Amino acid sequence: GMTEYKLVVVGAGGVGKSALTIQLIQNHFVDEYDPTIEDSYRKQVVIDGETCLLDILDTAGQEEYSAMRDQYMRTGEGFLCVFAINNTKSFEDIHHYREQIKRVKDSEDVPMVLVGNKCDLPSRTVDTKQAQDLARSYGIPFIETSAKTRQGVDDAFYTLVREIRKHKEK
Ligand SMILES: Nc1nc2c(ncn2[C@@H]2O[C@H](COP(=O)(O)OP(=O)(O)O)[C@@H](O)[C@H]2O)c(=O)[nH]1
Ligand SMILES: [Mg+2]
Repeated sequence: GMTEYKLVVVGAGGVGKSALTIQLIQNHFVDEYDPTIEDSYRKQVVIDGETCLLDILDTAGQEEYSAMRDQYMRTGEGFLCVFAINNTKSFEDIHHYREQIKRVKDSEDVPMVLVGNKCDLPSRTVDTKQAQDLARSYGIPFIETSAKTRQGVDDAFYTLVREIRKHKEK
């Protein structure tokens, strides 16, 4: 039968992890969602003719115990690494997320997609070239998104599934 995949959405507080996840799951933009809530959601989709069940963890940062962070990174099969295009610190944080996930999984080959969110807002500080160069250095896709307009949202999640499939079918 069909397969379930564990996706994990990571990134600095305020980049739009919850807004992106809720758009995919519930098809609306949520303006105020408590930044300290971490929850998971299921969604069945068909990608490349094959039916999937996505189990998506919307992370929120520090855990009661760091061992719990390590556990969700170990069971996670692919990671949406989200920054906001108007927040340079959130982009620099991607370096740390890439390192930490590889470190916890003790692996050099971890499915990931780099997501630059909030493209509909003014005063961008992270240029597309910067992000394209970084994703290229990791060997992963880069997608620009807006949780408000839905630009790129489905693309980002479905591309991550394709990356998971490529890793498993190696
Ligand atoms: N304009 C705009 N605002 C966004 C976008 N994504 C998130 N936000 C806003 O950014 C703030 C933080 O988003 P949230 O989903 O809570 O970020 P999280 O802490 O990563 O889960 C909220 O006020 C959201 O409405 C976007 O693509 N465009
Ligand atoms: Mg959140």
